[PDB]
Amino acid sequence: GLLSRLRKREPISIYDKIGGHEAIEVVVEDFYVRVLADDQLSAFFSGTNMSRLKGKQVEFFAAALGGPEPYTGAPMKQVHQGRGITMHHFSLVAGHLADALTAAGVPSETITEILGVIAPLAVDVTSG
Ligand code: HEC
Ligand SMILES: [C-]#N
Ligand SMILES: [K+]
Ligand SMILES: [Xe]
Ligand SMILES: [Xe]
Ligand SMILES: [Xe]
Ligand SMILES: [Xe]
Repeated sequence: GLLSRLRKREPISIYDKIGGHEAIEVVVEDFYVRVLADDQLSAFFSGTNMSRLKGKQVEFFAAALGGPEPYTGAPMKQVHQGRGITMHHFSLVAGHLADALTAAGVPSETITEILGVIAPLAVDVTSG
């Protein structure tokens, strides 16, 4: 709880400052409308239950951004290993994320802050 967290004098999480759970659901719908609309990335999600993924991804980003909700998915290295995902691909994905965040009116300093929280994860997402 935001209020309870501030009662304990803990610093505001990225999760809170952008609107917690529901802000993230909304971004994630847009995000995937943008990823699935992109011809360089579409194919990747050909054999995928998107509803299941969106659910899993709301959990991951929420978790990653400071939320109290649990990730109930597979590890990042494993799911992405062998899918031929390159940095070129990682970055385009990181683009739609940002556009989606921007479109949700999230300030750019905070978008840039989320990107720098996700970026490291590339090591686990790409091949090289
Ligand atoms: C364009 C390729 C691509 C990029 C870039 C990528 N992923 Fe994914 N990822 C996939 C695909 C495809 C799946 C679904 C595979 C399946 O259907 O089982 C997936 C699955 C996932 C899942 C759910 C895993 C599960 O347990 O089902 C999460 C969470 C996730 N990715 C997060 C991320 C995060 C966080 C990043 C960036 C830091 C990222 N992905 C970058 C292609 C990508
Ligand atoms: C991203 N899945
Ligand atoms: K895999
Ligand atoms: Xe997000
Ligand atoms: Xe996302
Ligand atoms: Xe992402
Ligand atoms: Xe980044």
